[PDB]
Amino acid sequence: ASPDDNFSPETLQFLRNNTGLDGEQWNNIMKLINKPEQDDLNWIKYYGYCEDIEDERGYTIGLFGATTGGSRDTHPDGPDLFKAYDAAKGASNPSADGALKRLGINGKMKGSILEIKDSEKVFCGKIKKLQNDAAWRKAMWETFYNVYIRYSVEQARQRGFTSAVTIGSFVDTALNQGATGGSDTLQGLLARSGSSSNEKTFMKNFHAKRTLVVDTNKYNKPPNGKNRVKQWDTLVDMGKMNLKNVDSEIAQVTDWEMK
Repeated sequence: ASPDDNFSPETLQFLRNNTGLDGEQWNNIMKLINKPEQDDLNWIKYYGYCEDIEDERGYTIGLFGATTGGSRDTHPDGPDLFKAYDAAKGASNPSADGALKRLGINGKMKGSILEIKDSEKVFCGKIKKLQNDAAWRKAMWETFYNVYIRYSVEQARQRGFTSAVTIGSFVDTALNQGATGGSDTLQGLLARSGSSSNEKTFMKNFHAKRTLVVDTNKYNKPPNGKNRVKQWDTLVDMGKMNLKNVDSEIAQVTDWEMK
């Protein structure tokens, strides 16, 4: 195992200081999130994930579904990811354009979208190469943090909850259904989850409310949604809230067929 190698030295310091969780805990969280997202526990392979999913959002890249932008995604997070990479590489005036230049990618920021001129073969080929680039891993995590993790950690701390299971479950919810906005988002679900000060009770309630909307086709293909939340709820029932020394348990709860 040795979860630490799945990150980078600087990334672990960042995650520990801002989320209070360590390498093993984040590694376990990622296994649980990657199962319903890519049906693959080997999540580090997705640092270099790049693909045009023909959904009019440009290219989908990385671990958390960031896109480069398209007619149907005019507020993508991809530009932020690239700017973060430029920053991680030391740019004093970091920018998505600076990042593309460093990478030798023929593309530019057009408005709030990234306009890529290279073919998918060329573009994604370059992204694939970044899988073990420490700066790319750092940029990936910083962006994942700004888009979904920060808010999830804030919601947990507001309620006096700091467990790995709670944070991981909130993050899975935000990533899959959105952080804020409608009743189906992390924000919306929390508003309907009660006010129990007992972490286990609260999470059992939260998971029950999430199960009602998780299988709506737009979020997951049934019964994948029900199964993804079941993973977290099971850990709560087993009392494995700290997500440390749970390799066999994780192997057991992710043992389910997608679709």
